[PDB]
Amino acid sequence: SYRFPEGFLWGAATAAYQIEGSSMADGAGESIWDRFSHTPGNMKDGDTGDVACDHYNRWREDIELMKRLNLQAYRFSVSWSRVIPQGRGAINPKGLAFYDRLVDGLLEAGIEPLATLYHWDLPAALDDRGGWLNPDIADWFADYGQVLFEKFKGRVKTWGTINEPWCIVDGGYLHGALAPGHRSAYEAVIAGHNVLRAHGAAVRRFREVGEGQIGIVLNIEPKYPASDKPEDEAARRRAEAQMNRWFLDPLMGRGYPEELTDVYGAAWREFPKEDFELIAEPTDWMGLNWYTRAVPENAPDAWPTRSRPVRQTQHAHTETGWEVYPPALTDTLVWLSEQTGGKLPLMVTENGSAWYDPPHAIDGRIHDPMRVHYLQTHIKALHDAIGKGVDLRGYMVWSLLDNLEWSLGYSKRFGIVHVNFATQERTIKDSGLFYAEVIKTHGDVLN
Amino acid sequence: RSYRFPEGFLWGAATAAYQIEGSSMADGAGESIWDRFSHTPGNMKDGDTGDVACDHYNRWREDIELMKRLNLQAYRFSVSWSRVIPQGRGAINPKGLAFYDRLVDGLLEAGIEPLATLYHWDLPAALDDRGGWLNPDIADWFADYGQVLFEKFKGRVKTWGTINEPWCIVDGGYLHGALAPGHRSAYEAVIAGHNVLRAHGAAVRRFREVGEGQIGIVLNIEPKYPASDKPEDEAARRRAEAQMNRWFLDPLMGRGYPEELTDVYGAAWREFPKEDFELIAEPTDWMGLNWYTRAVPENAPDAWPTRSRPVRQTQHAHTETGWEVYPPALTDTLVWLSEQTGGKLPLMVTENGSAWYDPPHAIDGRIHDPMRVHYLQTHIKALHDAIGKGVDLRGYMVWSLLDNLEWSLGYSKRFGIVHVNFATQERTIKDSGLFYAEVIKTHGDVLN
Amino acid sequence: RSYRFPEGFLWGAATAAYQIEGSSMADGAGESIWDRFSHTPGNMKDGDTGDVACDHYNRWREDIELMKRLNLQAYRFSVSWSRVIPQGRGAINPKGLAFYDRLVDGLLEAGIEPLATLYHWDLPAALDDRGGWLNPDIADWFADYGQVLFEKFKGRVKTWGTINEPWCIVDGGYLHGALAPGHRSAYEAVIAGHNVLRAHGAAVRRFREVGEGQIGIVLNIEPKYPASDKPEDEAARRRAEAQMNRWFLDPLMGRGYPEELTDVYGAAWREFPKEDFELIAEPTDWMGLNWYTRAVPENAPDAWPTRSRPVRQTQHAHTETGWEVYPPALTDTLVWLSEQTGGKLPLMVTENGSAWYDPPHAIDGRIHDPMRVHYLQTHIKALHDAIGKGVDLRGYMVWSLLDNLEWSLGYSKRFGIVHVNFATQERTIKDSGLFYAEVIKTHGDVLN
Amino acid sequence: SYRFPEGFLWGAATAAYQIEGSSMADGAGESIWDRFSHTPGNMKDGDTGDVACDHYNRWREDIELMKRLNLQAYRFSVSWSRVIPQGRGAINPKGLAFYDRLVDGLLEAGIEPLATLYHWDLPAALDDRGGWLNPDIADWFADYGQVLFEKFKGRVKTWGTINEPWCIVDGGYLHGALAPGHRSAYEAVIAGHNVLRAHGAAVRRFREVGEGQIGIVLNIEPKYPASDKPEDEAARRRAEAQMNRWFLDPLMGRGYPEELTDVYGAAWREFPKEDFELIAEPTDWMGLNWYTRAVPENAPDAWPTRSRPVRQTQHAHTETGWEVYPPALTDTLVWLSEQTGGKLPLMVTENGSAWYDPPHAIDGRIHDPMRVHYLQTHIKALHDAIGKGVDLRGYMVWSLLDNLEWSLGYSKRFGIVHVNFATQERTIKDSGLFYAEVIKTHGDVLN
Ligand SMILES: OC[C@H]1O[C@@H](O)[C@H](O)[C@@H](O)[C@@H]1O
Ligand SMILES: OC[C@H]1O[C@@H](O)[C@H](O)[C@@H](O)[C@@H]1O
Ligand SMILES: OC[C@H]1O[C@@H](O)[C@H](O)[C@@H](O)[C@@H]1O
Ligand SMILES: OC[C@H]1O[C@@H](O)[C@H](O)[C@@H](O)[C@@H]1O
Repeated sequence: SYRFPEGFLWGAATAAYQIEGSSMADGAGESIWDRFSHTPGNMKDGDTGDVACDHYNRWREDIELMKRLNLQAYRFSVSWSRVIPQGRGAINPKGLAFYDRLVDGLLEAGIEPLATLYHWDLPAALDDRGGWLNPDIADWFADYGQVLFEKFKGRVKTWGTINEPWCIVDGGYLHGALAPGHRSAYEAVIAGHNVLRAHGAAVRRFREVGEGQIGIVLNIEPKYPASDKPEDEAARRRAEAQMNRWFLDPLMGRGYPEELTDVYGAAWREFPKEDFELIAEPTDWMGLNWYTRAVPENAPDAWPTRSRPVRQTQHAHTETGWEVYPPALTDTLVWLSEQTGGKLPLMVTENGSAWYDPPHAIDGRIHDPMRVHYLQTHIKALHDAIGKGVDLRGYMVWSLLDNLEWSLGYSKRFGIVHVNFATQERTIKDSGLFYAEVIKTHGDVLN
Repeated sequence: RSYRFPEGFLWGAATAAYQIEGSSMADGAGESIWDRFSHTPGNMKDGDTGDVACDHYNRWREDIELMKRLNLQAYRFSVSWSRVIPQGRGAINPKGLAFYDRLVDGLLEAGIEPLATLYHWDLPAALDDRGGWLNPDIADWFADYGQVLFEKFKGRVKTWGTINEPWCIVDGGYLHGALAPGHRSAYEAVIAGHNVLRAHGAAVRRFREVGEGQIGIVLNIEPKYPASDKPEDEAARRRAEAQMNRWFLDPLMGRGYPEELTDVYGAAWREFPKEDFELIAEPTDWMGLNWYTRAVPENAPDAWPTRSRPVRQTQHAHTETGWEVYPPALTDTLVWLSEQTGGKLPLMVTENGSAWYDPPHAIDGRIHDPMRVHYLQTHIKALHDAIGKGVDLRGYMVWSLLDNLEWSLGYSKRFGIVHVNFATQERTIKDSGLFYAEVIKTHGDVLN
Repeated sequence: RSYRFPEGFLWGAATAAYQIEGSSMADGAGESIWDRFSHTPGNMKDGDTGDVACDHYNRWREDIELMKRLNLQAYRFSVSWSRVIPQGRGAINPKGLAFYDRLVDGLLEAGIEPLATLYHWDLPAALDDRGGWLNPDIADWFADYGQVLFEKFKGRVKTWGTINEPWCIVDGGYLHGALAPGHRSAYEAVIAGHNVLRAHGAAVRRFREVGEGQIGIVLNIEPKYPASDKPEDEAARRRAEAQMNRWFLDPLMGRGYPEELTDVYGAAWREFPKEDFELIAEPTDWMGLNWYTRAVPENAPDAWPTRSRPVRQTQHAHTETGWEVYPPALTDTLVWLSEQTGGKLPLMVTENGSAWYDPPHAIDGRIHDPMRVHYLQTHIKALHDAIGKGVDLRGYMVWSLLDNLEWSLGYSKRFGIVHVNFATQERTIKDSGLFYAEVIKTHGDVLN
Repeated sequence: SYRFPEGFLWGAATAAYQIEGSSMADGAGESIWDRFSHTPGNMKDGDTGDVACDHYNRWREDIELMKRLNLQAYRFSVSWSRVIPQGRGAINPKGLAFYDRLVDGLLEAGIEPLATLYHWDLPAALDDRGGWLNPDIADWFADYGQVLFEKFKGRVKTWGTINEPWCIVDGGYLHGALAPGHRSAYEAVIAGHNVLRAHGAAVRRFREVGEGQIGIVLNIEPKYPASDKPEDEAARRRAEAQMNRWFLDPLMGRGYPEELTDVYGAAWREFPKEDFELIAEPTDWMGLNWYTRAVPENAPDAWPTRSRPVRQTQHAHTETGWEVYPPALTDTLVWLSEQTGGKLPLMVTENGSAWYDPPHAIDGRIHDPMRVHYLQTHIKALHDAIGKGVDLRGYMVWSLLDNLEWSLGYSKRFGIVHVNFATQERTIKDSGLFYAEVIKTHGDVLN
């Protein structure tokens, strides 16, 4: 049987810059992605988030779609620069009003709104003050958090602080593939620390003025052994430490992983103890974003982890080049349960896959059998995790809509709903239809 | 008998924001609990308010020139919380902060050491509406406020006081209701005292994180002497001593709350979580003593809540506030304090002075206050005596630089070494200020 | 002259939690502001407290049997917020809720309609430490508390009161400090009044979302009659009337705040955001009137803050609380109220009664209170007169079922139609109770 | 600091039947404990007071022991049956001669003799006349008192009348665990009343023929709240009334506690006014016997107070099952000071603890660290009480010797001097050594 526990929450997820469009509309400020996406060479095919899914204007239709998919929850992000154009100071009434209407529309539809404070779109005005390199950001973020905490008190009960610190730092400051496009280990170390601090500050502020549950959202990519060679095991631990333990360990009060000292070398720093007290501020829940695993081997020229993944040719790969391997989800869920002591309620805040779909519907249909396969096998893997005692409270499919996959542009479709970006026409994919059955039957359809 | 003071011993004078500044609603400044309290009938003598006071907000330059004439090496002042952060939390008021920026730059330019106090009784009304010192979150609020100053005046203001006289704040503000916010409750008093201590600790920690220099609290102490050899009177003495002098000092030294408080506050007394005391005992760099007089408590079964009352010591002179003049008790207190802090904590007398009657205007360009002069020389000599007994005393601040608003007692109580004509805002240096200027210049040698 | 009352007209009696229950911190129950207030010396007459009161928490079954002997069709009571939610927010106290569960089931079993009041002056102290009625969040806090009750007693308690007498709460608790929490401030009074109204609105909305039945607020009104033809006396009358009778009623009816308040509170008066008034005017199903007397105000320039004072009406009897006995003013008030509510809102007299001297013990099994009997008969007749004049009046509750704690005036003021011997907790039905029982039985015909 | 007031008297206490032995020797009459202890089932292990500490023969050795301990006072009781064999009538010359020798020996040693008239050993001939149920005992006792008052005039200056009325009545008449082994509430009420009357009569007689100071000795066991349940507070007040206020209140002229009407029900009685005038005869001092506190909860089947103590597992317990909790001593002293108006000089006539000791010394030593701990903490608690204005004039350790703990036999050792009951060998315990140091330094050893 695959019936899920009582109260288990099924939903789907999005992010502001990836779907909203209208980036400068109605008072909204400039974000780092406004700058980044309009700089030549940064984005595939020169794609930008200027229009995206036009969600800012078509959110009502999108909610009708959520209802057709039988969604019980919708996880979304709030654009900081849309709400506070300069990052600090005067609030933008219309910008806040958008999310106000959105949340009311969701509650009317019977859909639980899951809000994320930061999904990679820092206000440019704050980037001009150093962004995540400026320790004061811990306060800025907190204040920003407060604006929402008070505005949606009693309506938004489940809060995420930061979405994937590792992507923000590794993509934004270490390798520069993401906004703000810096490439520096020194900056990567500092930015990671201040992201954690910002999370802690926001949680404290939430304790003072908020109502409900708050937590961080981490992505994890489990690193499997390439061989029994010791240099490869050392490589595996470097990669695992840099990607999976960098943020989790200090969040659990265990400090930074020792291996980071080797990974970042002269760029590594010692931080004040009270910083770690702030960072480990107790949370109510944790989100896991999960897609795949990796099999790292030693790679002396790979900066900075000196490791590289070994291609697992025995399995299918997504268009983002990610191995399809459902058991590794179960394992990860087990592992995380151990790291949090079984004491912290967990939720899969993102899971999904990118495969090729045509740019238009084919007489009113999009047939994506591999996305369907991914969905069913990984959800079964969730059931396996719950059977092993992991406290899993919910599952959010990434993503509700085909959207802007950041620097990879619109070429990577993660949606269970197809978006024709020429016409903004939405078409429910076979995967969405199937997910609607999984929700409807509460998992029994997998039988 | 020589009376030259140690090298580097700092001479100065002290004030507080609401008592001298005026312009309480000016340039974005928020409403404080004293704006409300002073504008409620019956609370203040003669209906006096801090609306104008010494008009210091406008006349600070003149006041600095006066500091120069007095040869002051230090000026101890407080920052109005609501002037800088009108709602207590949130948005900063640029002009309000700019005032203190101007003041500090002006002091440093004059060669005067600025000694800043974060809290001198003027809580933002917006925070009082959220429970004030009864709300534990105030510990955080204060810290944030502290941070704003710590960063703004980093490298300029090196000596920081967190809270000025927790006992006056709580006993006056929450226990008996003679001071803002005018509550009268033992239940509220214990909680308020606890959260005042917590706020101090939080501020010291925040200072360790973001600040530069030395930080400490300022306590008032009124030594309790035996009225008789009767045992109920000694029990009374220890109750009064516990409620006034040990309530805050003991947990600050990591010694927990005085046991006698359980008897003083009875059912209103509470046990608090262990980590609170860890926060409260956060190590400081220095401590300020506010000292004026002693008391001689006797048993008084109907006196709530300490069941004690002072015996009038008619053998000695008394001030306009009714405080006995008795300099040896200063020396004793300093010694006592040195012992309570283990001799390891550098001390400074952050307030000492006396109130006597002065006319409302100068008399041919003069104010003759021989009793204030007497108080001054005898108590400064007492400081020297304390130093000779091994007390690590680093400085002395006269209360006060200016005749000002003595809170609920209004303008009727003059503590200034500089006379203020409140009709014309004209300043006239008193004989006491004059003498003090000579004490500073001779570094104490004038007393010989 | 017949005095038969309308079909379905509901006869009952009323109490309040802190005034009768005792066991105030028992079985998990939290500390309330009255726990603190009553145990501070000087606040209560003879040092009386609500620690024991009528011991109703333990003797509620006996009291129900007493209700049955009086032929009561309804019992109006309040729920102690801190008994049900000890910290005001957060965890529910199962035993505390279980008490009211048993009480309500017992009432329904006896055929007696339970009329429940959410707030009768006993705020949890933990919420007072967060600013109490000065903190806007209380509107939410109250709502959540309301929900707990609405759902627990869904289908059992069909008639709900939100707030009992906003004016006594604010004027007594925040303006003059005669009631808990004992603040004295016009600034605080204005803010507190606004937040009480907001809390009422929030509770009504929450009731619409999760509740079942009819909900409304309970106002006290003291009609102000002319003292003379002097225009300053009429201005005085209008000030007093605005501050006491129109302050809350007008915004509840969507008319905004009385203009005269701008004059009454001066610099303490504030403008509030427009949406607050949308919240305050949330449509209700019924309204309660608490009524005892009238006043005849004259100009009094030194009377803070209404600058008015009542003229003693020596031509009429006065109760032991010093209130004039004048039944026609009840009729007038009801008519007035009917006019202010457009005749559209069902009204109920939720409190009416009188305090006269009774001995502390029964005298051969009896308590003879002919003046209380007189008050009862004349004012009930006045109710009938009011109905004849078109007031949509659905019921009448005698204050009070039991001799109880008259707050700051202690046990010295007996309002009961049932005598309580506070030495022994023995109940004895007074002559007034006997007469009221006959009034209910004959549905008014005894008045013929 | 812990220096005690000048003239503060340090000593130790015993009781006749618990240490003397030779109970019917040298003309001595039969006491109720002679009968009770020789009836099967009454005493643990069948222990009796036939030998005990053989003090009747070894008192000189015991005085040398007092001197080694630096005792300034020795509190002891006189066996009524040893002095007046039939309780009334002829005096027994030898029996009185023993206490004469003892008192002279003590005064010779510089030790202040503190004499107790009655310590639970009523003459059997008087028990056959109804004992404490016969009102005439008030007179009998007076006569007995007179015999001592006149014999030791000028030598014994501090007199106790009755030792612990509550134990006598509750143990002897209510529950029957002590001699004379009655179990009756009716009898308990009557006996309590006549004990109080006997005290008064003895005080009057002392006024007529005696010299010095006279007073009663009460045991108090302060009752603390078990919960916020009202039935438990009613329980607390019942227990408090029956144990702590039953005797103190009429002694202070306040009549009997109202709660007794509830406790004893139909067995409760109203007594003549003049009885209460006799009972309240002004005294010169009062003794407090103190050991522990109790935390009573409601217990409907517990006769007659319908209360029972709740085990306080957070604290140490003695071998008698008594919680170790020194602050309750301080509180009690204050309470007593208040009940007596602060005008009546108080003395702790008994305080101590029972812990396991081996039956023989090792090596010529007894290491009793918990008894030492009890000693230091409770003496410190006395100091705390003095600091709060309580007029406390002295402290007597129970007990000088390991002895017969009545019905619990010799299994409960209270001595600061160990007694090997096989050999009558005395060994001063570590507690005795420490106490000797406390006396010598007048408290300075505590700091
Ligand atoms: O890369 C695919 C997805 O990865 C997730 O971890 C990020 O949160 C999304 O913003 C992104 O679209
Ligand atoms: O109350 C008398 C004076 O002494 C101290 O308590 C305060 O610091 C002064 O501001 C106050 O005016
Ligand atoms: O002031 C007398 C009475 O006023 C009423 O309106 C309140 O509801 C009662 O609690 C109070 O006893
Ligand atoms: O129970 C231990 C001790 O208790 C005391 O109160 C009695 O007076 C002693 O005789 C007894 O040995």
